[PDB]
Amino acid sequence: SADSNTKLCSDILKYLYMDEYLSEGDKATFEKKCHNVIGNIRNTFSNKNTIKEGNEFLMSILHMKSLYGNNNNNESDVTLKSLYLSLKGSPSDDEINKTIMNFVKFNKYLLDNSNDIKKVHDF
Repeated sequence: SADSNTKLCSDILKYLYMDEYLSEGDKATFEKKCHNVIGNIRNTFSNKNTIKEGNEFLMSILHMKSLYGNNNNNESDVTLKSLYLSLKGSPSDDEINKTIMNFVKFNKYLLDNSNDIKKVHDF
């Protein structure tokens, strides 16, 4: 598990792609702390009542990619579905596909300063 703990913290930073924004010491402060957290998060993400903790954390990985991560494209074999199935390893493919599409539309929902102002609601 601790080996898999070292897998994810590399896999998260490979997904974040924040390489110009973090320091070399920041990655050192990163790998120590996410080694502590994820071992708890894998426990809570299993019991399906307590899934809101992992639902925010997997959202928080995606949201840091949009703001600080370089969205210049650079396949790379690491997506949300790499990260989600690693935690969910601790459902059919469609439901996994839907929850990530739920996560993608929520990140677009958070960044609608230009969108929502021009929008006029007429349902």
